[PDB]
Amino acid sequence: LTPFLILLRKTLEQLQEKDTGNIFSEPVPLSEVPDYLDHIKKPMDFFTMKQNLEAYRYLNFDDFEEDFNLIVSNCLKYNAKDTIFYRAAVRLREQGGAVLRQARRQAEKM
Ligand SMILES: Cc1nc(C)c(C(=O)Nc2nc(CN3C[C@H](C)C[C@H](C)C3)cs2)o1
Repeated sequence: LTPFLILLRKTLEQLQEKDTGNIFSEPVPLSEVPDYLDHIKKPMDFFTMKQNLEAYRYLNFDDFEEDFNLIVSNCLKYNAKDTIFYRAAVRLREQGGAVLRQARRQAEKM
């Protein structure tokens, strides 16, 4: 459905809008974080999700939400609590939560 993709697209932009520092909008730079992949099984970020979106890899809402949750859970897992990343993830989880709750309600009436 075009409206499903249209909704998914709008939702991801709302999610990106909460990341005012652009710290989740591209993959973690592995040149700067060489052990990142030692602990994180599946990295995720908003551009990768955008890529999945435009390739029709999100055919249901659950997979979209699951990748969102990875952006947040990865960041909390890897980063120590007293860091800017960890704090930003705690907040994104609450703000992202609400975005995804409203978006899922829209998908329900399709
Ligand atoms: C969600 C998350 N988990 C982790 C481990 C990280 C993480 O270390 N991100 C990093 N990004 C950069 C690059 N970045 C730095 C900014 C200050 C400016 C901007 C233009 C480029 C270096 S380290 O982010």
